[PDB]
Amino acid sequence: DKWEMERTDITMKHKLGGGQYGEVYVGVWKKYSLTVAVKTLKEVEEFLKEAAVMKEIKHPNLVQLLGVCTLEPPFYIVTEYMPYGNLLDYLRECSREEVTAVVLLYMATQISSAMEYLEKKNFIHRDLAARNCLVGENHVVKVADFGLSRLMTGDTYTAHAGAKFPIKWTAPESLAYNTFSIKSDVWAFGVLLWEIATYGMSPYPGIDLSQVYDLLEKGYRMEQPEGCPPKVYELMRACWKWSPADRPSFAETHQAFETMFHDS
Ligand SMILES: Cc1nc(Nc2ncc(C(=O)Nc3c(C)cccc3Cl)s2)cc(N2CCN(CCO)CC2)n1
Ligand SMILES: [Zn+2]
Repeated sequence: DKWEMERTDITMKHKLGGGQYGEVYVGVWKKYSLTVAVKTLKEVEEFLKEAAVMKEIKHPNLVQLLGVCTLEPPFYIVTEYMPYGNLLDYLRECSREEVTAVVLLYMATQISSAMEYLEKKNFIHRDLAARNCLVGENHVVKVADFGLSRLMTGDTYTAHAGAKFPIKWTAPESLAYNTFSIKSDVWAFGVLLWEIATYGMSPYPGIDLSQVYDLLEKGYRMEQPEGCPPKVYELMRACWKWSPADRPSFAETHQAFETMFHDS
């Protein structure tokens, strides 16, 4: 676009995460001594859809695009580099004396502020999870993995038939009828919050995948994690209302966390 770069501006240092689809590297942009992350693929417009969505989004809590290389293979997307990796591994491995309750709360305020931004732009993410969040210094958390993100035309996006999703993060109307909406991102946010409050447990632990929809339909929701405040649990419960209209908006979610945050 106007976001092209010459391949030779960047030195690929080491690999961070390979794919069945494609791989991820850390590199240096010589011309500024800046560390960047570089995503790539081989044997286009899918990989590119992610590029196109990140062009349009500019919020301090969404991993920022720095450029692209998309006239010749290998094709590159380049972004700022998050030094402490994905949020899930960060939670599982941190010092709990260093990440307190108040840090966990801060992390959630950041995420709700990125989604507040994206809801107003009418983008859906479609893969909210703690594995798809990235961490930086000072406990900056940034939302990432935008490869299923889409600008919606109205209020619902329907994915193709035959399309399979991570069950424990996906809203029931999405599992039943394949319908995504901002409200289905709300649900996954809920599930993300519980991953945070538990320092990185797996959702529905010890429940067969095959039973989740049904359990849900008959009323079951995950329980309050140990140490999690009532109001944060009630918020996380509102995210899981069976009816998408009944769930909160990301404005409201953001409002509730900023408020809790300032009151500590
Ligand atoms: C897998 C991984 N990513 C890291 N940082 C990233 N920054 C930006 C990344 C990225 O994916 N951006 C991006 C997005 C969001 C969309 C399209 C295209 C692109 Cl390019 S990935 C750090 C890291 N860690 C290795 C383990 N170490 C543990 C010690 O704490 C520390 C570092 N591992
Ligand atoms: Zn707000």
